[PDB]
Amino acid sequence: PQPKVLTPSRKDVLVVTPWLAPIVWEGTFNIDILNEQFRLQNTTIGLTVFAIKKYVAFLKLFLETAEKHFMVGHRVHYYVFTDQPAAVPRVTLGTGRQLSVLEVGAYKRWQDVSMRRMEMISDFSERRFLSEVDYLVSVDVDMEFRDHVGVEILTPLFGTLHPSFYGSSREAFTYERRPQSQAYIPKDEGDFYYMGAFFGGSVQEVQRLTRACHQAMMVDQANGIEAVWHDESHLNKYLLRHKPTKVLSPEYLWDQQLLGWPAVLRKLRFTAVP
Amino acid sequence: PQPKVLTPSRKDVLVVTPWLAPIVWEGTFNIDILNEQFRLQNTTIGLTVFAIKKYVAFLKLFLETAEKHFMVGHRVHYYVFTDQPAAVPRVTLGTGRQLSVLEVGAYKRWQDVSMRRMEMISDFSERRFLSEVDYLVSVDVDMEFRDHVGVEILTPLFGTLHPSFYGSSREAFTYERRPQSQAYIPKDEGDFYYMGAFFGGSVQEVQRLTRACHQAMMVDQANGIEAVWHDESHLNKYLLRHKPTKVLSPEYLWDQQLLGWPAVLRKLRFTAVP
Repeated sequence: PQPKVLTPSRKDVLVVTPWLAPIVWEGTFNIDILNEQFRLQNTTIGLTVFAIKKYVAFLKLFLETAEKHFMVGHRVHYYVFTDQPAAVPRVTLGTGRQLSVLEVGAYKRWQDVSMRRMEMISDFSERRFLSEVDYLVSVDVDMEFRDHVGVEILTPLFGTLHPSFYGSSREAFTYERRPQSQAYIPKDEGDFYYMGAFFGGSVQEVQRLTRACHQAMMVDQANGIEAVWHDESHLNKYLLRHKPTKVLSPEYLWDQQLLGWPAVLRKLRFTAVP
Repeated sequence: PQPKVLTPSRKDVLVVTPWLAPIVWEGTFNIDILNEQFRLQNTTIGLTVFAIKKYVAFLKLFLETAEKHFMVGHRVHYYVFTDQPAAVPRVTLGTGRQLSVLEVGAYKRWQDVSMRRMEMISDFSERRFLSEVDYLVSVDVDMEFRDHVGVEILTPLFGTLHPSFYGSSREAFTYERRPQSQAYIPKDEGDFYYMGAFFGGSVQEVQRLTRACHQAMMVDQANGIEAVWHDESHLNKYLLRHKPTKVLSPEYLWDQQLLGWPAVLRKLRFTAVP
C-alpha cells in the first residue's frame, strides 16, 4: 500500500523522538519491507537471558514462545546464562536458530548479583558475541512472547518505554536522584524512562553500553551507594547521554495482569508471566 | 521540554516511513539535541552545486542565503561545479566554512549534459569528497535558503519529497514507465516521488547512489532511451530499491510562486528563485 504523506501513521501517540529516532508502534512499519532489508544482510540476532536459581522454571515457556514470535525467518542465537545448565529445557528450534548455555558462577554477595547482567554481557559481548551475531538483545526470562517481535526493533542502539511510566512527566520518573551516584539524573532532565528488562542494538553498541554501566556500577559500589533501581538506573543515565536510535513502545514490554490492555496498545507482544 | 508519548508530534502529516525512516517536518526535531550529537563528531558537510552558463547568475544569492541558514555552527565545504570559474562571486564565509570551484569541461551533446551531475559527483566523491567531508548534499543553484536547514537532514541516505507530488497517489507519479529503461518502475510500485534537486547522505552512500545512476544512465543511452525526467527518474528507481534512511518534507524544496504557502508547511526553508 502507498504510504500516505498527509495522514499520520498514528493519531494518538508520538512515533519519533525529538532526535528523530523512530518509536516503534503497531501501524508504523511494513514488516515485509524490513524483513527483506535485514535478510539481504543475512542478519543474526543474539538474544541473552539470565535464568538463575528458581527462574530456570520460566525458560520453557520463554523459549517455546520466542520460537513462535521472535525474529522468525532470521538467524537467531539464544544465550542462556544460568547457574543450572542441566535445568535448561530442550526446546525444539526452527532452522537457522541455535541455543548456547553459559554457566554463571557463585555471586557471592548482592551488589555483585546486581552488576552480574552488565558485567557478563560486557565480558561475553567482547569474546563470543562479536564474532557470532550482528545485534544483541537483552531481556528477562520471566516473560512470554504473545505476538510478533521482529527486525523492526533492530538499530545501532535501542531502549524500551517502561510500561509504568510512558504516560508520566519526568518528575515522576524513578531515576537515581542522589548526585553521589554515577546514575544521577537531575529533576529537570530526562527524555523517557526506559525499562532494564528489554534493551539492545548492534554488538558494538551493546559492548559500549554494558561496559559503561558495569564500570559506573563499580564506581558506585566503591563509594558505598546502590542506585535506586540498580542496572536500570544506570541504563537510564547511559541512554540519556547516548540517545537510542530507536525506542520500543510498551507493546514490547507489558504486564497485562497489572496494567490490562488499554486502547493505545494494538498488540501485546512480550508480557510478564503472572 | 519532555517529549510527550501520548501526543503525536504532528496530527496532520506522516512523520516516519513504513520502513521506519523519519520524515523531517517542523515540530519533529529538537535542533539543540541534534546539533550537539553532530558537533561531538566534528561533522563536515559538503554541499555540491552546478552552475553552468547563465546559471552562474544565481550563485550570489544561493551562497549568501546558505551562509545564513545552512548547517550554521558546523563545518561546511561548498563545491561549485561551473564552466565559468571567474564568474563565481566572492561571498564572505563564516568560520569553519570554505568553497572550492570545480571546472566543468565541454559537453559536447545533450545526453552527456543529462548525465553530468551523477557522473561528476560520482567521480569527485571518489577522489576529493571522501577525504574532505562526512556527508554530501546535492542541490540546484537556482534556489535560495529562507529558513533553517541543518543537521536534522543528515543520515546515511536521504531524498526529498517533490513539492508537486507529495499529496499524489503513485499512479500520478511521473516515474519512468517504459520497461526498456533502467529507471523503469511499474504502475503498482513506488513509495514516494523524490525530487532530483535535493538528495544526499554519507559520502559512501552518495558514492554508491551516483555510480549506480550514472552506470544506469549509460546503459539507457546505449539502448537509445532517455528517462522521462532524466537523472530524477534514475534517482527514484535507486531510492525505491535502496530506501532512504530519512526523507525530507517539502519544507526543504518548495516553490512559493507556483504553490503558495499551504498550512501544512510551517516553514519554507529552501525555495525556487522566481
